[PDB]
Amino acid sequence: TPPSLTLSSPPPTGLPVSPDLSQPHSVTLTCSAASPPARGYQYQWQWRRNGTLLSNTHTRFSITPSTNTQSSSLVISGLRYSDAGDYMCTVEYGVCPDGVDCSGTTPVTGNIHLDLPLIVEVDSSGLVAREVVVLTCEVYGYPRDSSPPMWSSPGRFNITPRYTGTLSNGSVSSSDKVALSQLTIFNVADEGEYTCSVAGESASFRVD
Ligand SMILES: *[C@@H]1O[C@H](CO)[C@@H](O)[C@H](O)[C@H]1NC(C)=O
Repeated sequence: TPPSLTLSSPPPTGLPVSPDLSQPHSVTLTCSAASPPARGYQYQWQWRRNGTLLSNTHTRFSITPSTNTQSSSLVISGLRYSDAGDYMCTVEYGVCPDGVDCSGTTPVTGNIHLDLPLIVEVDSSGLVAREVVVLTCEVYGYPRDSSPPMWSSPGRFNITPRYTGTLSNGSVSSSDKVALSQLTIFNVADEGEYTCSVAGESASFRVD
């Protein structure tokens, strides 16, 4: 007798989510049932990560239903790269009127895929007198490991480490980028692509 229950989001193929990289310390994941509960009914939600039920007793995870229970949001705080990947949201009937049988209704689970990128940028001073170009390798997002930046350029100068500490236990705002390294060119023949590589990611600047 009870109304049907399915998810509008995520769909069967899952939902990708990525954070606001200007405010990277937390992200909100939301799932929604396709229809609101009828009068006298409520939905109940469960969230899982790594096979494991999440609840509000967890420090970095906070779950909140909508007023009508049609949706549920998980806020992950203290975000770091290792939080990336799949999260599962499951909806079921939580309350049903007496004399309605909800026990035949199967819970519905969706998958959210949380993408936590690491972006590299190579910025230039321009040619300046301190004779010289200074390139700075900067990152933002979610550093994966402690791998130092590696500079490259086909063929081929001072490399000064800038920030050398660990960033993989947290995140870096796109409007508070971290400088990892600087390539100084002392002194036409130096024109061309210079690349900074930080683990799997890279960016270039063409010095002309
Ligand atoms: C989930 O599993 C991965 C792989 O073992 C791990 O890096 C991560 O810390 C685990 N915990 C969370 C909350 O993502």
